[PDB]
Amino acid sequence: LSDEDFKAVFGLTRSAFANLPLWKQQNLKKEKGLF
Repeated sequence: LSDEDFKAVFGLTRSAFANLPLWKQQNLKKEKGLF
């Protein structure tokens, strides 16, 4: 996934996503249905 597309899906770019707590990342993954 391109960073822009990732930001489209999750709201944040991969780097900023990885910066987040793992439970929050997982929550986001499950929220958008994209792991």
